[PDB]
Amino acid sequence: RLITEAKQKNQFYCHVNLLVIASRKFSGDLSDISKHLALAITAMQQGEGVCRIVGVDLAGFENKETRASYYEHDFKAVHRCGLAVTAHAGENDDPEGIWQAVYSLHARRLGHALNLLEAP
Amino acid sequence: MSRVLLCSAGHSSMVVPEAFHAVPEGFEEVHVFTTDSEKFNPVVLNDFFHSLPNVRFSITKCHGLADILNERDFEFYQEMLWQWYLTKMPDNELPYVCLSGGIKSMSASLQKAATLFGAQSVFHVLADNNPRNIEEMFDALQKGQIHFIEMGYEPGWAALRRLKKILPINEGCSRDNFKPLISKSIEEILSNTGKSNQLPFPSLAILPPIAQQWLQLPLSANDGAWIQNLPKVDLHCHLGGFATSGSLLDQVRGAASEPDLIDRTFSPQEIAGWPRSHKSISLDKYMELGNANGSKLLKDKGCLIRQVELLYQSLVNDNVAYAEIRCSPNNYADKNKNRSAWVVLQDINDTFTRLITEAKQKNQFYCHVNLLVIASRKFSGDLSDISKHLALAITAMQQGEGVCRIVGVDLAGFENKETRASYYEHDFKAVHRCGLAVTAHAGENDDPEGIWQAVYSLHARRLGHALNLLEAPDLMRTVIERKIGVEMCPYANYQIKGFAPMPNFSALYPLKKYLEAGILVSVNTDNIGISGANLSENLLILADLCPGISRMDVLTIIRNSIETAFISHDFRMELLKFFDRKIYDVCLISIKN
Amino acid sequence: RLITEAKQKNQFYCHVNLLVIASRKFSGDLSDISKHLALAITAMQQGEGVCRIVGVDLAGFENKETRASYYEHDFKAVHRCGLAVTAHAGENDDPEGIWQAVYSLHARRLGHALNLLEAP
Ligand SMILES: [Mg+2]
Repeated sequence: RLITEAKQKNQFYCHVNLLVIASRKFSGDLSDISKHLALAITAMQQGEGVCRIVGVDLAGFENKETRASYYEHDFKAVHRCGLAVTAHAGENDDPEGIWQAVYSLHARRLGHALNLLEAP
Repeated sequence: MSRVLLCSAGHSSMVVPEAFHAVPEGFEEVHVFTTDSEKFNPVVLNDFFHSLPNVRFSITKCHGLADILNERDFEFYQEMLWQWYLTKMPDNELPYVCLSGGIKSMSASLQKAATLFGAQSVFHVLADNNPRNIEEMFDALQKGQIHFIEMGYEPGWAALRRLKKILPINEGCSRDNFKPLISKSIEEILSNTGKSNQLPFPSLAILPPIAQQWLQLPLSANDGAWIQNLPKVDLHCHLGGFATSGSLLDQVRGAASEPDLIDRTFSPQEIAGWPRSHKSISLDKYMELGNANGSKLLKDKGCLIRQVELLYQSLVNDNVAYAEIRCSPNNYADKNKNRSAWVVLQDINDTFTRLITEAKQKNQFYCHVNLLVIASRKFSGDLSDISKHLALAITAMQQGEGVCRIVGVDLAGFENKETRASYYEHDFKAVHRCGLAVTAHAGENDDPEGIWQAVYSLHARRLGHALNLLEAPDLMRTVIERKIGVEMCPYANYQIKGFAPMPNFSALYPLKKYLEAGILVSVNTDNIGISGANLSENLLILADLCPGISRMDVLTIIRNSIETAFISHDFRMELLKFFDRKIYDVCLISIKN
Repeated sequence: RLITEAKQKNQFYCHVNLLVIASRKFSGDLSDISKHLALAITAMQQGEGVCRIVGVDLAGFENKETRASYYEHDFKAVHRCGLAVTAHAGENDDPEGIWQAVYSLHARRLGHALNLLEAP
């Protein structure tokens, strides 16, 4: 509604898309990730409307043994259905974690990762 | 260094002597165009210029016309004036041209001609008293009454000059036979963000707007010269198919170390109309046509070196600035002469390195070449050869130092579903971890699922052929968003599958769709010798395979080819810089023809 | 060259073959193991020469951090080309480590393992 109203005034507007973030909860119930992702695959199917869902965020791992390949069983779906993912392998993670994230999650983008220099 | 003065007049015949003194440095050549108006007296200008024999004066009269009255008179005058401007043009330097004489029509036409074909300094003569007697302009010059005004330098277009040879210099003619190529231009200038901001090579924004729209024109068969002069990139080329018949085959055979070990009795069977086949052919005969070469003849080391040198020379001849070659080191190895696959690859690497170094040392045009270790399927074929090839590629990359380098691996051969890419997904872990690149050829006749495994299990950055992608919309979506290049050979697929205008065919080339969708398509040659067509011919044939394609989609294709090559970043910047400068010069000089 | 010189004079000579040791790092540039394996395969592919490459060594810190349950899928490659593999699980190791070094790495030869008495 906001985008349509701004465009009707023919002034300068800002296109905006949402990315549903996976839960940052390793503890508690683990079905939260599944319901979040299944919500995403449904949300992308609205179709109409200037605004859209176009990807998910994979933040939620605490840089511990979780890494990013633990949740890998659940991500064969979003790529098959045409969505996108976004890792957040920043904080304090070794190069191996970013490597396995980018080569199993196949993240089109990547969050932070400031210490990438030490891994040519 | 002589300037040519061009002028025209309808009632003021005396502007030329005034314009003669525009610059105190002295003017050399003056030429005037005028209709058949009986009012004009050339005698006054003749006696004025007889005072300076060093200046050569030409009087050109528009035969059959005295004044513009209607459409036909205007177009006739315009054609003859353009022909005269083309004829009197100095072949090196832009001229000095004035347009004070003549009514608005001739002045505007001369101004448009100058803006098209260029002029060193176009200007206007400002006469306050409009002198009629000979002495008066000299008096004004002494006083300073006569004023000269110019709007600035006007380069015009760089290379449209060989039209004076395209149209022979002929003075005896009429308006019945004129050339509507300038009106064809006029129509093309603004006839048609499909092509506005799709401009690659940001230096492409410097050419005059006539060029900036000329590139948008549909491609034609007569574009061979520009395509040949255009630097190109080939990313899917099989070395085992460069020399297949004729002079190349004779040369490679004669350079063999052991002539007795080769046979000169078998030749591939000719196909009527080859390369433009009238009937689609199966794959088996396509590989059979290359039976004269391959492994039965390339085992010899001298044959290897001769073939590599000949291929490099042909690539340089085709103005190719960068290419990646596909070679099977194991297919040419021979343990009897201690010719291992590694030895073959090392020989090919040193040969290419020496060739490119020699070419660069003389500061000539050199085609940078990188290798591709094809992991031949070998359906059963002692399947450990796959791991052998992977290890060989890994260690070849690990060799490291050098200018010519192995950059990736390719898997192909026996494309049928029995040898799909859903088998060796577990072996490719090491080759991907060490740092190599992956290419997977699949999709000519395979299911729409094998591509998904290839892109998402092997993480292949390039897809061979995949001609049937148009029937899998989700595959289009994922390929487009993941920025996965598609290398695809026009003429080879035309000969194998068949597309319009193939007789008794309805299937159309999915190229144009692949471009407008946004797939990073890169045109390649596959097997030069078997197909009998280089990169230039492959680009040229697109006008028949994909009608309505423009001359700028090929530039976008080449940009995609640069983007999808498994190369380092800094080398990419250097390649883009050199390539865009070269393209700019090529399009500045091209349409001359 | 040395063995050929020794044999040409008809004197006692010592035939020797080389083993490529896959040095254990487990800290950085983990692709070094794959590089070593590829180098060993290409080295044995030389074929000619009385002195050649016959096997690889899985030496290094034989602790639990680098047991045999890590790279067996990559060792499928070296085993495909008919190359012998020598393991080393003899210092500060438990019986199950020796066990799946034998049965997953399929080490045709085993190193050390002094405490094999306690595992009948
Ligand atoms: Mg091919």
